[PDB]
Amino acid sequence: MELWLVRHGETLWNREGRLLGWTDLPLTAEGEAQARRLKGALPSLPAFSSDLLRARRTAELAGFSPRLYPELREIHFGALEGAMWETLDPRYKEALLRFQGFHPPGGESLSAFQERVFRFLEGLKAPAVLFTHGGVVRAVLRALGEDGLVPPGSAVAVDWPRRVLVRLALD
Repeated sequence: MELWLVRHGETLWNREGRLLGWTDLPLTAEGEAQARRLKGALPSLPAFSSDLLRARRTAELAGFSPRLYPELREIHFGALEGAMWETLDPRYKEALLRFQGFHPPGGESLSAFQERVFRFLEGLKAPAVLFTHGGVVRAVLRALGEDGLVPPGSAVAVDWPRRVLVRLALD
C-alpha cells in the first residue's frame, strides 16, 4: 500500500534538542514555512494526521483536511518529555539509538508505540498521506530496514509493509 508519511515542521524544541512527545508545541515561523512548501508536492490522496497541534497545522498549511487519529502521535516520553537529549541517561540514549527496550516512567514503551503505529497502518485500506512525527516515520523506516531519520517538514513514500519508495526534502 502506497503511504506518504510527513514529518511535521519544526518547533522550538528541534533546535533545542529536547525530547518532544505529547507536549503540544506549536510550529515555529520556519516550521510553518516548511509546511507551506509541502503544498503541491504531496499527492492528492485521503489524509490522516496526529491530533497534536504541530501535525494538524502542518497538514492544514500543506493543503489537507485530515481525519485526526491519536494513533499517529509521537511516542509519549512520559517524565522524559522536554528532556535534553544531551543530558539523557546513557541507558535511555542507547535505547533510543538502538530503538529498543525503552520504557520511560509515566510514558509509553517503544514496543507499545510500534504496536500502536503498525496497527494503525494495517487498518489503512487504500493509499493515503499521513501527517505525523519523527518517531513514527523512524519506526516505519527502521521496520523497512532503513535509517529512519528525516528532516522536519520532509516526506517519505513507502510501499507498506515492503519497501521505501522515495524520500522528499525541500529547501
